[PDB]
Amino acid sequence: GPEASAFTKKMVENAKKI
Repeated sequence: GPEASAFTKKMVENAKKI
C-alpha cells in the first residue's frame, strides 16, 4: 500500500487547530 498522501493529511489534522 501507499498510505503516503494520508500521512501528509492526518498529521496536519493532528494539530490543525480546528
